[PDB]
Amino acid sequence: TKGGTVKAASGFNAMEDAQTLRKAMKGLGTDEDAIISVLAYRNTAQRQEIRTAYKSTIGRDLIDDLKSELSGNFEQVIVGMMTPTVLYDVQELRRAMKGAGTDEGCLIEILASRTPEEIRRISQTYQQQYGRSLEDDIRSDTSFMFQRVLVSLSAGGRDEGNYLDDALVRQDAQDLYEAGEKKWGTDEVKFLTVLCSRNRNHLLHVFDEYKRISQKDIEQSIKSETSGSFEDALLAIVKCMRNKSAYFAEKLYKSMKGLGTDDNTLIRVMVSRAEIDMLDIRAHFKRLYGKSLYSFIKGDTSGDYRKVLLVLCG
Ligand SMILES: [Ca+2]
Repeated sequence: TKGGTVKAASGFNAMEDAQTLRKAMKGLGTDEDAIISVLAYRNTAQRQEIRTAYKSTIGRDLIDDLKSELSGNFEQVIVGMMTPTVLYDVQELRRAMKGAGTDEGCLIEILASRTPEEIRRISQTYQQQYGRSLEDDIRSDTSFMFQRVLVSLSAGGRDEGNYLDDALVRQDAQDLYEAGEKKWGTDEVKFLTVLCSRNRNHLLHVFDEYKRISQKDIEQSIKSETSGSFEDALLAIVKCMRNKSAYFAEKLYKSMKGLGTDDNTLIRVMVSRAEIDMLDIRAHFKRLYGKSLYSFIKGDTSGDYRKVLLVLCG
């Protein structure tokens, strides 16, 4: 509805930007403000043109220079901003799975929120970059019903388009109701099949019908009937089908509220959504939590890290 905070700059000069960035980094010390004033006011495509211009105008490599000059969370945001869109998702997935230990929250967030077309691009880029299957890595790094959900999302077999069959809607809702009657533990395969196979229009109709027949939101039933990462994956699917901007508002809230900060999630959401739907995310955040997103970031971060996140917020 409202769209991104970061837009293409109108008077963009890639050579001038390269000069500005080199001046900011040349010699002892850094003008971090100058780096933000350029990069946070260009879109991801424009940033790639600056990388090309920096090689031809400065005789140096921009990402290499920024990695050398910057540290910590600030470095992570800036390098992430500089990364092509699809590759950034690819790299986040790889980081989530590399070594023993698995960032399951990252896997859920990307695989439930991207469209099947985006997931296909991510899957192909991952394969090209690493010589590894995305699906095979997911299979190794997750288990049981959670694994099945993530493999399905990554394999891109969900029905597409918006064809609406009322009889099938009714059947799917009835099947989910029946799965909730069990005296023994839900029928988890049915949640898997419905939530991973059906098109969005169909699912929105199933959610409505499910509330009509059960008197509960499907989210409430998911929370009562399932647990662990599987529960989290099913909720993320439902939330992203209903309104992805709201889902991301919740993720930002969770990343900052309470004891500790999940900087990896904060950074990834702010970088990956700034150009897409940040104004909508802001609106939902305010409706949900009665505070501005800006003020959360302001109150929970500091330094140049805070400064760049606040520009990405608008
Ligand atoms: Ca320097």
